[PDB]
Amino acid sequence: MASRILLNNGAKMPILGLGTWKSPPGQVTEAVKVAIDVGYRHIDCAHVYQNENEVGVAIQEKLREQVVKREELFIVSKLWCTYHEKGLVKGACQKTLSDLKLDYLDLYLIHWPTGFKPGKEFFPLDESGNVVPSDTNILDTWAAMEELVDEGLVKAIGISNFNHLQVEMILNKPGLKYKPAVNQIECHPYLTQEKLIQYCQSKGIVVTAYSPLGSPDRPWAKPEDPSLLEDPRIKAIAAKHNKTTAQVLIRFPMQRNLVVIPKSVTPERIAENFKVFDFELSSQDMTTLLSYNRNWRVCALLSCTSHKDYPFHEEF
Ligand SMILES: NC(=O)c1ccc[n+]([C@@H]2O[C@H](COP(=O)([O-])OP(=O)(O)OC[C@H]3O[C@@H](n4cnc5c(N)ncnc54)[C@H](OP(=O)(O)O)[C@@H]3O)[C@@H](O)[C@H]2O)c1
Repeated sequence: MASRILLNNGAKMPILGLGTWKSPPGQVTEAVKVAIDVGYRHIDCAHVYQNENEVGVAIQEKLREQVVKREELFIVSKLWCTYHEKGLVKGACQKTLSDLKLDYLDLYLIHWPTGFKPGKEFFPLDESGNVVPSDTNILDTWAAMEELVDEGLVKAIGISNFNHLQVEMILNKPGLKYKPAVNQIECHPYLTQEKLIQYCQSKGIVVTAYSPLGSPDRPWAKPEDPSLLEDPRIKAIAAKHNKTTAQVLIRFPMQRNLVVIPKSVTPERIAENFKVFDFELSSQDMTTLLSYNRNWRVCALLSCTSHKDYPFHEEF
């Protein structure tokens, strides 16, 4: 298992990164410091997470300490839905750069294909409770992303939560200048994503798997829902390999040529989650894990199903 995957912009991306959604602002600085100390070189961020300043404090301190050099880090962030207008994209990127206290991002993603009305609210609502869309299309937002590469603000651009028709729409864009480097999508044994992964990989787009542990801290979790970390079938594979269930869940996407971004703010788990370069799942283990697919999503953007660009009505 090599530590980095080559992107279609010519740069290498670490296959294991630290997620930061829901990492409390008073804990995430130490989490990122610990992560860098124990080997992580890739941090997955987003403006909508509201903690980029605190992530940035950690990055800056570890650079100052010379634990790592900037060239060795791979920092990812994402353009929120209220910034899809072409004229808002640069400033959104620059706010993230300023908060993360970086001069460039390694990768900047369109967070979702759905654009929303700009303004202070991340989910602007009409009086009837619906999320108000923007009229800016997926292709115009991509052209604005391309400009960021040409201005030196970002080394790579990509997409997130795009279905294959939406990926295809970008690939088929008239005058396309840069292909997406990455599509970051939810992926785990209950949402195995075979069709969309194969499509993206066939086009040279690297896939990053989010919520690889099934996001047991997601805000909308119910009692009722399936639980990867507690699934006896997965626990048995882990026991066979003398690893934790989380370590199996992280190794699984790695062996599919995916990047994976487990989140933790717990120092012991941050270290555990990195210790996934010391064992191999068999092909039979891999097929067995794939067999658990349920089409179950942590992140279904349920408030936005009427949006024209909602991604999850299409089969993939
Ligand atoms: N592009 C998108 O739209 C999108 C959407 C969702 C997620 N993401 C990205 O993907 C990252 C990961 O997904 P996620 O945050 O939804 O969930 P996740 O990584 O699947 O699960 C995180 C949860 O698992 C716990 N955990 C971590 N390591 C563990 C271990 N070894 N043993 C037991 N429990 C463990 C964490 O607890 P503690 O933190 O308390 O240790 C936290 O409650 C996000 O943080 C974000 O960076 C992106």
